[PDB]
Amino acid sequence: KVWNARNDHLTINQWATRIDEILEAPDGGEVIYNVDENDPREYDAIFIGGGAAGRFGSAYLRAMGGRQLIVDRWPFLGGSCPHNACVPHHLFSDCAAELMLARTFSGQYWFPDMTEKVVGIKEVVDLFRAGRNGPHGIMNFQSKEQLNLEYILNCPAKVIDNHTVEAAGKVFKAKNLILAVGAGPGTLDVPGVNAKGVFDHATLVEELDYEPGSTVVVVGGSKTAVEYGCFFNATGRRTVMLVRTEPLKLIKDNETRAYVLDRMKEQGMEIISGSNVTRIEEDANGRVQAVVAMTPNGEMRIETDFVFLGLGEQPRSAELAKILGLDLGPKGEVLVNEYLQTSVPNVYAVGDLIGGPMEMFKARKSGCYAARNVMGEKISYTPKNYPDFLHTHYEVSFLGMGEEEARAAGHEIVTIKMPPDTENGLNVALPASDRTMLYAFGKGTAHMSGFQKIVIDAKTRKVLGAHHVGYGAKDAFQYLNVLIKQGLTVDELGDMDELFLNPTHFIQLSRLRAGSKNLVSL
Amino acid sequence: KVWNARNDHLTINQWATRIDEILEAPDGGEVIYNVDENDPREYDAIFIGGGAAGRFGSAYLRAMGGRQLIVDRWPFLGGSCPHNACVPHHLFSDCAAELMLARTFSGQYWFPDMTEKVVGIKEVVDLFRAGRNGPHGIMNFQSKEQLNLEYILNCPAKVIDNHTVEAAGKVFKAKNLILAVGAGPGTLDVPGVNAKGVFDHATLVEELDYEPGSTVVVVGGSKTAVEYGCFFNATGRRTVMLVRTEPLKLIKDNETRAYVLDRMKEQGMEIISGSNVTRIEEDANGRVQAVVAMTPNGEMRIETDFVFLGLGEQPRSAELAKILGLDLGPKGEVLVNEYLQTSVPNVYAVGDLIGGPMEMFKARKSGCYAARNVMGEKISYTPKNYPDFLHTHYEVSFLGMGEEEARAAGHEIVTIKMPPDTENGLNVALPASDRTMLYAFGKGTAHMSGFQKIVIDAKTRKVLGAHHVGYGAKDAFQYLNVLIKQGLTVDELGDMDELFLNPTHFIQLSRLRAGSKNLVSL
Ligand SMILES: Cc1cc2nc3c(=O)[nH]c(=O)nc-3n(C[C@H](O)[C@H](O)[C@H](O)COP(=O)(O)OP(=O)(O)OC[C@H]3O[C@@H](n4cnc5c(N)ncnc54)[C@H](O)[C@@H]3O)c2cc1C
Ligand SMILES: Cc1cc2nc3c(=O)[nH]c(=O)nc-3n(C[C@H](O)[C@H](O)[C@H](O)COP(=O)(O)OP(=O)(O)OC[C@H]3O[C@@H](n4cnc5c(N)ncnc54)[C@H](O)[C@@H]3O)c2cc1C
Ligand SMILES: NC(=O)c1ccc[n+]([C@@H]2O[C@H](COP(=O)([O-])OP(=O)(O)OC[C@H]3O[C@@H](n4cnc5c(N)ncnc54)[C@H](OP(=O)(O)O)[C@@H]3O)[C@@H](O)[C@H]2O)c1
Ligand SMILES: NC(=O)c1ccc[n+]([C@@H]2O[C@H](COP(=O)([O-])OP(=O)(O)OC[C@H]3O[C@@H](n4cnc5c(N)ncnc54)[C@H](OP(=O)(O)O)[C@@H]3O)[C@@H](O)[C@H]2O)c1
Ligand SMILES: O=S(=O)(O)CCS
Ligand SMILES: O=S(=O)(O)CCS
Repeated sequence: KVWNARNDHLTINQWATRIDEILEAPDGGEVIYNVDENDPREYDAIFIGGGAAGRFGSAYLRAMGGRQLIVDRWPFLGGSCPHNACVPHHLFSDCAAELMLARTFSGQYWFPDMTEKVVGIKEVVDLFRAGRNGPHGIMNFQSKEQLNLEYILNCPAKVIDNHTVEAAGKVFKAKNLILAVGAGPGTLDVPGVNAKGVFDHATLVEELDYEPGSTVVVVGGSKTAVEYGCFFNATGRRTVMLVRTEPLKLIKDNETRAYVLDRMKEQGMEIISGSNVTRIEEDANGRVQAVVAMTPNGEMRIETDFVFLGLGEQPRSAELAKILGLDLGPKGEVLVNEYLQTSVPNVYAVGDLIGGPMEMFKARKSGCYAARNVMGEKISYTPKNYPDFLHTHYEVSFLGMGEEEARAAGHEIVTIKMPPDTENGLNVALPASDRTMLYAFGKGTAHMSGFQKIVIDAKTRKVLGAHHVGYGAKDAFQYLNVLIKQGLTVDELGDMDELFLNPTHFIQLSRLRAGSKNLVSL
Repeated sequence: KVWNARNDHLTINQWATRIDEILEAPDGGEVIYNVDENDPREYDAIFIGGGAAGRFGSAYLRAMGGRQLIVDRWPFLGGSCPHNACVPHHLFSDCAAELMLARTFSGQYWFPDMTEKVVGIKEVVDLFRAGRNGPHGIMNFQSKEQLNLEYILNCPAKVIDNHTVEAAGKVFKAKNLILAVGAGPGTLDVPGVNAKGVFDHATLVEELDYEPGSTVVVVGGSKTAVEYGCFFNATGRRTVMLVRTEPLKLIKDNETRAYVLDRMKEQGMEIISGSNVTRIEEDANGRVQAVVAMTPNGEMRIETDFVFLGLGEQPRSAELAKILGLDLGPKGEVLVNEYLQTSVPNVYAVGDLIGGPMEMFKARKSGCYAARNVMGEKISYTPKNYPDFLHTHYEVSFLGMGEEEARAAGHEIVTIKMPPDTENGLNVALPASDRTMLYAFGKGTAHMSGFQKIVIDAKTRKVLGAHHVGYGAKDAFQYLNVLIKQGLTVDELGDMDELFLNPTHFIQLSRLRAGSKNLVSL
């Protein structure tokens, strides 16, 4: 029933095995009790949820010298990230990128013939299921042994009041509560949505007991929809995306968005805009057999036995909002001020629970800032001007303004991009670097080597936006964004030391134009 | 003989084709003459060589409003980079990484059975030869049409004196000369070094007319040797590296270097330290049949019909020094002051010609600084504290101080790395991100997911060094290094916005420890 793990010190691999056993427990498994029974201090904060926001907030609070407690219904820390969100998404995207390369060079060099080859979606999901306890293990281990945190896992938390939480049969008090229970997968209110064969990111890694047929229907047009859709397409299946409005509106630069969309279509993906599913058809056995949708051109029917819903995420605020009387936003997000404080005294909310942006940097930092405030360090947090990214069969990175956006916003600008604007268009051997060299050199594949661009204010000479499609630039955007927030100019970018051949050619391309007082686009 | 191209406007692809024809022409091909015969201004500088240093120096000088002329014996601009250096090297490294991936997951999912599979080296070299004109075409096009450069290609320059140069049968005067002829491949002074089957980066892409046997011997232990050696090994050939002293001394962090070397040996590479080739054995046909070398454990003979020399490059200074009277350094490098000025009046030297470090940033920047000085802007260039990288089957990036180096420097330090130092060792699902997810999740492949670390001063809290083995961090090191030179602390690093899952986990890991006054390693 209840396991006092406090004085047990499992290694990373032992935790992995223990977590698996607890997950495959018919009765649900024993509660993991990791509380220090010597500490006389009252918890400065109890975190409802031990995902990215809860675990990081706890790590920072503890590091500051305060006391904290995490209560999570899962037998592992880390939350959705390692179980059904970021981690599997990246494994699937890695597969999508490698498969695109394999299909492109099928039967050439060492690449086998991919012609009639269909990779199994379940096959790959099963790979993730078989190894996700690795990350689970690291989380419990690092949190307990390295970050000195206290926690109770595999036990839903019962919030009594703004200072009281019930867990593992016990009752705990705390000066503050930090709500970090995240969000749940959006869905549709159409007939058949509950049919077997309908999945979302969460159920996909829990209930896929068959290998999908040749046609897959994805509903949605943003990150999740595109990331998973490209993976499904990559396995060799006809992938049809049903987008309510238009896809990838997140990509503000028009040329960048068009490149990403064109490359998706070139891989065989079908994207139908202005479409709404009206019915998911069931066969005699209650399994999906087709999807019916209304489009600008009328109703359409797509035969499929596998539907993936990539809609938004809805903050799990209902219960907590009822018990505490928290003020909520129009999408159900818990409202909070710049210090992450809710409408209820001593109650904070962080991560996905407070709405967009739903990213790991937001979850972790909000968690930490809430902790710092709980510890007396009054610090505000209002996420703005952050870099962003998503996967198709490529890595797509972006920060700041798109080109048209900047011109419309009154900025006189010049752009520096690759490939250049010429009659040969994308059919040239640049941009190019790690993981795009085969495309750059292959027969008829040069247009696949990538696309990138920086938008610059002609007068201040400052970089207003950066955009990249290819591989190996995502990490750089984290640091480039800080430099840009500090006031980076084309001259300063040009005076840096590049590491050729570089995923982003921004440094040397800037240098080619920085010598003039009057900037010219490249 | 001389094609006046000034008023012709070939596209990138037409340039690619034209250059191909000139390179294959039995008579040597026409001279490409792109000079503005109506511009009466004197040349501020004539660049001898139009590779990285000469082309960027020219672009910057023209951008500043000056007049320049490039003379290059190759029919294209860009120099060794696109023809036989950086570019092919990256195509080979891309293959090496994909091949290690395919061999690791041999016969799994979409991966073909690699067991008895030997990839053709000539096949890949041939792929490079067939597509290198793409990059050549862009160089000629961009230079002429976007950068407004004047140039004469496919013509060796004949320097008359410090103000006079003959090209295309014409004599040109200039206020200055900027020498940018680069360096030639290093060789060994041993018997048989001229036997067929012995190559260096340059001859490999011009003279490989056979497919190498099952064993390859590489001589050298730094960047070139290791990059090409891993590629050869990845094709499925037994690869022995003969290192005069120690391999990869450039990787100062012992722990980082060890991981890299261990992964190489795991791939089957044999790295022999303190070894010197004494003789290269030829068979009766004049082809290498074996290599004999002295080692710490005596003499050894390796049978092979393919030897690759990855020694250093040797500045092409002889002729120019005899004509102009240039002071040379011990390795034949042209000596220059911090303004890139040689001992000769109005003569500058840049790029590989002035010695190490021989990198593209150094070549391009020295060319631009020399150009600025020629234009009246007194500015010094002294390369120091720059990021660096190299390829094995992984991308290896480093900057600043290694852990041991920081301590010997008198710094009290802590480090944050992945994976953590536990008894499970590297056999854990971290670090992980794009292109390392399969290793992170594969059966028994977790130790291959990478290694990374930042070195921090325990008192000042400043990051003194960063090291990474995996994929996708190289571009990031370009920007991160700038931040580090600015005085980056673990607190500032921790307050950035990460894009999870990130090649470098530095941001969030720093955040996990930044909450404490007294830092503790992770
Ligand atoms: C498919 C997908 C892919 C994504 N990929 C990325 C990506 O690549 N990069 C990125 O930056 N972001 C990505 N995100 C977004 C990111 O996953 C989230 O923003 C982040 O996980 C939110 O963390 P959190 O701590 O707020 O919530 P969560 O991780 O959702 O965790 C909430 C935690 O609280 C627990 N909990 C809930 N209710 C209770 C209760 N009553 N009692 C006890 N415990 C409870 C849960 O079990 C869970 O552990 C992705 C999201 C999805 C859906
Ligand atoms: C195998 C290899 C891999 C490398 N990989 C990288 C890498 O990944 N990243 C990096 O940053 N650096 C890399 N480098 C180093 C980089 O290639 C060089 O530092 C850089 O190319 C030097 O540029 P440069 O302009 O000084 O010389 P070069 O590029 O060598 O060009 C000199 C030019 O002068 C011309 N020339 C010579 N003699 C005459 C003459 N008499 N008349 C007219 N023209 C003449 C040549 O034809 C040529 O175009 C690599 C080097 C090698 C050998
Ligand atoms: N960094 C990453 O890699 C990553 C990956 C996945 C998710 N995330 C984050 O996780 C959150 C949720 O992901 P998300 O992809 O769903 O993003 P989102 O930006 O919330 O987009 C929701 C998508 O679902 C569609 N949608 C919502 N309700 C619908 C309905 N009733 N019918 C039809 N379509 C509907 C929307 O279409 P319209 O816009 O056309 O209405 C839109 O394409 C986001 O904040 C996101 O940024 C990040
Ligand atoms: N960024 C990149 O990817 C990249 C790739 C290739 C080259 N480069 C640059 O190009 C330049 C030359 O490349 P490099 O790889 O040769 O680097 P380098 O650092 O100059 O190393 C020279 C290597 O050649 C060996 N060597 C030299 N003379 C030798 C001799 N007589 N006998 C046996 N071994 C001998 C050295 O051995 P010992 O040191 O053990 O004596 C050493 O391993 C460098 O400045 C380099 O950084 C950069
Ligand atoms: O952000 S956390 O480290 O808690 C989970 C990463 S998978
Ligand atoms: O540095 S140059 O742009 O001249 C050649 C790059 S391959």
